[PDB]
Amino acid sequence: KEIGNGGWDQFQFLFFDPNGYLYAVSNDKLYKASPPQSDTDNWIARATEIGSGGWSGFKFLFFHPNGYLYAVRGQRFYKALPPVS
Amino acid sequence: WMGRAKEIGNGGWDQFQFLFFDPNGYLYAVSNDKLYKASPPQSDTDNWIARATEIGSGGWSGFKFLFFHPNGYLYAVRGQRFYKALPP
Amino acid sequence: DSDNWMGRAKEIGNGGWDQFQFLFFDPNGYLYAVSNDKLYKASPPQSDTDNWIARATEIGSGGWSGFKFLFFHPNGYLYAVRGQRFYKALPPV
Amino acid sequence: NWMGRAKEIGNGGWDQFQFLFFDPNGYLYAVSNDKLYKASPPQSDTDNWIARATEIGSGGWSGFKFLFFHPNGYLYAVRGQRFYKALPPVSNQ
Amino acid sequence: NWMGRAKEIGNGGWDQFQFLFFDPNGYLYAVSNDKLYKASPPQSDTDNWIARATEIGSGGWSGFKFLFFHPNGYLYAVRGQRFYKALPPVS
Amino acid sequence: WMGRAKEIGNGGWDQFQFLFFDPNGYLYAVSNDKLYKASPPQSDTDNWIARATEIGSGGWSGFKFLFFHPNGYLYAVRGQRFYKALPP
Amino acid sequence: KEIGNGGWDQFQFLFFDPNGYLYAVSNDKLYKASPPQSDTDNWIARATEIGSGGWSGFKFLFFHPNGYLYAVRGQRFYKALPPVS
Amino acid sequence: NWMGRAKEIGNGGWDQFQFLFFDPNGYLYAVSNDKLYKASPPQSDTDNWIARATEIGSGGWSGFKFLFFHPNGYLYAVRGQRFYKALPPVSNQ
Amino acid sequence: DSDNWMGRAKEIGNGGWDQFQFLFFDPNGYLYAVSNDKLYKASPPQSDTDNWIARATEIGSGGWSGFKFLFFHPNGYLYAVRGQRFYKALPPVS
Amino acid sequence: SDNWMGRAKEIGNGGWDQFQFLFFDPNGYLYAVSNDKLYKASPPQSDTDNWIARATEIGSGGWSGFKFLFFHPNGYLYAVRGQRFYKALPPV
Ligand SMILES: CC(=O)N[C@H]1C(=O)O[C@H](CO)[C@@H](O)[C@@H]1O
Ligand SMILES: CC(=O)N[C@H]1C(=O)O[C@H](CO)[C@@H](O)[C@@H]1O
Ligand SMILES: CC(=O)N[C@H]1C(=O)O[C@H](CO)[C@@H](O)[C@@H]1O
Ligand SMILES: CC(=O)N[C@H]1C(=O)O[C@H](CO)[C@@H](O)[C@@H]1O
Ligand SMILES: CC(=O)N[C@H]1C(=O)O[C@H](CO)[C@@H](O)[C@@H]1O
Ligand SMILES: CC(=O)N[C@H]1C(=O)O[C@H](CO)[C@@H](O)[C@@H]1O
Ligand SMILES: CC(=O)N[C@H]1C(=O)O[C@H](CO)[C@@H](O)[C@@H]1O
Ligand SMILES: CC(=O)N[C@H]1C(=O)O[C@H](CO)[C@@H](O)[C@@H]1O
Ligand SMILES: CC(=O)N[C@H]1C(=O)O[C@H](CO)[C@@H](O)[C@@H]1O
Repeated sequence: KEIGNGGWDQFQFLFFDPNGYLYAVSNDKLYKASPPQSDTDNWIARATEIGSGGWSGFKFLFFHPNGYLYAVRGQRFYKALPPVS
Repeated sequence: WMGRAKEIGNGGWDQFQFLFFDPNGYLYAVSNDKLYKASPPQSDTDNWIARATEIGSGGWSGFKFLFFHPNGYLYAVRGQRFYKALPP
Repeated sequence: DSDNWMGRAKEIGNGGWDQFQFLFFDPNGYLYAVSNDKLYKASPPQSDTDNWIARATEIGSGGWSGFKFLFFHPNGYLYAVRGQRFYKALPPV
Repeated sequence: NWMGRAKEIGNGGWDQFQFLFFDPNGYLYAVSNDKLYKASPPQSDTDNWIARATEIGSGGWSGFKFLFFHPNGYLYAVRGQRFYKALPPVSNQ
Repeated sequence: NWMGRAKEIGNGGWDQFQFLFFDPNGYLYAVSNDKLYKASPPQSDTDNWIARATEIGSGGWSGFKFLFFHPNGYLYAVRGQRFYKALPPVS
Repeated sequence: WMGRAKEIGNGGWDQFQFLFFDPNGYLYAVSNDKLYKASPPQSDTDNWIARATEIGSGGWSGFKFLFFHPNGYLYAVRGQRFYKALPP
Repeated sequence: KEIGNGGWDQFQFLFFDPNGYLYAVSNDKLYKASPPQSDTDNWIARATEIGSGGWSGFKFLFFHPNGYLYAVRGQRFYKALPPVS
Repeated sequence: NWMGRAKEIGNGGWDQFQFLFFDPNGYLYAVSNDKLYKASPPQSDTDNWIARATEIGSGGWSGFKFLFFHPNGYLYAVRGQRFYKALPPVSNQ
Repeated sequence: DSDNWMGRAKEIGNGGWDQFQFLFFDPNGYLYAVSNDKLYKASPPQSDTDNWIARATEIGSGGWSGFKFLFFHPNGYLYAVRGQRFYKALPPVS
Repeated sequence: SDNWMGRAKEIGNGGWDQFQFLFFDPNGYLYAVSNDKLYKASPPQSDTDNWIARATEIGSGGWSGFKFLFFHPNGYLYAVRGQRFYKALPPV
């Protein structure tokens, strides 16, 4: 989470930036601030894991602009589509 | 403008209470007290609503605003309180 | 509480913001507004004295009040609902 | 010779980063002291880059072995045994 | 497993590289014993990449901490504490 | 060189996004999404920005280049596009 | 305003001559040409008007290296600072 | 004395001009057929001045009654009832 | 406001001033003038009691009103168009 | 834009990316800042003019250090260092 308690239903619009700034129209005026009572984000906890086991053993791992995933392990060199899930 | 635009559904689109995107481009819709999620339709033969996945089974009609923070967190105004969490 | 949030926020606009049919962002941070059946685009105001509505370009000619939903996909596509019809394209220009 | 004809775009501190790479739009991304930073590349030695970067990650960014962009704008990351992907974050909140 | 179900495109020498990366058009760039090579990526183990690569960089290549392409084709680099950009070299 | 030089301001001067002259010698400055205009300052006691005239009110911080043609027109590059007009 | 469409931000430098030629650095090369989509200049439309009646009535009107404005109007001779606005 | 000891710095076409005067730097200014021309004075009969002059003004220069320089390098002009000043133009643009 | 400007200027001359075919300064501020076929030079006047034409040296005897243009370069050289021809030289001197 | 360049005159052909500043004084002299040095010389008129070779070094060190460096129409050089603003005739 409860992040505010009074008047929240009173805005005419209430919506975010692409950078997460909260915007609000109230009483014909317009406001910008970060939302009330935010938490630290932690991206990894919300990300899709797509592989599990040995991923840090690659000496390089990087994409071609065509979207294939290139990789070096030991002496060898691999391309496939990225893994998915 | 509607001239050059793909039509991507026909019935029902006006009976949604909210209708909007998460940062990933999945589509969200509230109807009949429920919250639905599926990727947007690309044309009229996609019974979007028939495939959507009911991520919220009741309670979703009370909302004054229902929308996404760009980090993926879902925000909600009910009555006069303001709420946030990851989507269910 | 909303009033003290509003207390510590920045007042970046001061009149004429109630009257828009729609007010939302594309993914590149431009602000769109529908008013008097028209569509408008421009940088958000950074302060009280920015006459945002004078400043803004009319990308959209008429009809715009007639959309039930009008909102942006993250890939920059404009999605709109009219009557019971769902549509999609790049934004007007 | 490349170095002699190169434009110098920053005069100190570049050594501190553990990753430094572009997304497909050419925003420059950086990990420093376990934090994640984003902004348009700098352009002269007086472009203080770190002081105008957005700190979009507050902690844990130094545990990754790889951190890099798919052309589709998704960020991929390897931590320990695991491989992950997600849109990059936009705020540390 | 991913490795299993993937194409092998190279078979030896691949860790001799200090840098190994793409430009926006898909040429493979590589640093190795202080030099910079460039050629279109390999396709199978039968392909001898370093034998068909152009040396485009003569010396000093391994002094960089970072070395990577901007989508617009400008090549960026950190050496020591300083930062640089410019069109890649070309032979 | 800063040996022989006149110091004509002491704060905020870095922090302008652009900083330049028209052909007549007025100084122009972009900061906080605004365009300011006033004759240059001749000393520290001159609060340039407090006197500058805000000849543009919002929209100014988008620009990759902002500069005068020597006949008095103001050229500007926003994103991909290139512009000119007499100054506001 | 519009005078240019794709690419205008590619350049490293983009600035004028004293004579109005536009210079440009792109991809490590320097170009000079007239800017695109120029208009005829018309100086009188942009000049500062400093006076408003009977100015053409003078037989002579000309400056001393002083900056004093000298003027003859039928048989009499005058000097003063030029007018201002 | 004067005509006999004078240097001849040009030999036809001088009659066409409606104004002809110096700016404080000593560049030569001329109006002819409603156009404004500017270049360093010529120096001999073979110095074809008008073929190397920049056409800095391309119309309405004939409607002026006076056109002259302040020592500070501003161009003053009288046209009809009105009086004006500005830096001289530098191109017909 | 041509009258407005005049009203507020020093009146520095009273009559005769309209007989001048040319009337201009050199780089140092000497005033030159042509009437009849003659060139006069002196320091400019500063009130109507100053009889300028009476203190000016005649520095040019005849031919002065044959010019279309007669004017000083900043470096002190004197330029003239006569007919279709153009000339420069140090001004004459008496 | 690509075709603006196509009809422009190419008057320089390598090494122009590296400057920190590249601007004109009111008399038409070109100034460039490179490797912490200020250079001055009339602009090339063609590809084969090795501009950086002929240019006179007129400022010996410090030149990369200004955030702005630019000319007033009356010929004065204005510069910004850190939080501070300056002006003087250019060096020589
Ligand atoms: C809201 C919704 O899901 N609408 C779709 C639906 O019901 O099936 C139709 C075809 O059967 C589509 O054209 C509709 O747009
Ligand atoms: C709707 C809109 O753009 N409103 C702006 C406006 O009209 O000018 C006021 C002062 O200029 C600003 O405070 C307003 O926010
Ligand atoms: C790491 C980073 O952003 N460094 C910039 C910085 O600290 O300011 C300096 C000058 O002010 C720049 O030259 C540095 O490159
Ligand atoms: C380093 C390596 O090849 N790891 C494989 C593995 O065994 O675990 C995952 C199963 O989800 C796969 O995605 C990986 O390819
Ligand atoms: C680094 C490099 O160029 N490696 C290739 C090479 O030496 O030729 C072999 C085929 O003979 C391949 O196994 C290698 O991938
Ligand atoms: C950018 C600007 O206008 N700066 C001036 C300012 O804020 O007032 C000071 C005196 O109080 C001056 O010395 C500053 O240079
Ligand atoms: C060859 C030559 O002298 N031509 C005449 C001419 O062409 O006009 C120039 C400018 O009017 C003058 O200097 C010359 O008088
Ligand atoms: C051309 C000339 O010299 N005019 C003066 C003159 O003739 O004597 C008058 C009485 O002294 C003056 O007032 C005149 O300005
Ligand atoms: C900065 C500079 O002067 N570059 C010039 C240079 O180095 O010589 C080349 C041929 O000599 C020219 O094409 C370049 O423009």
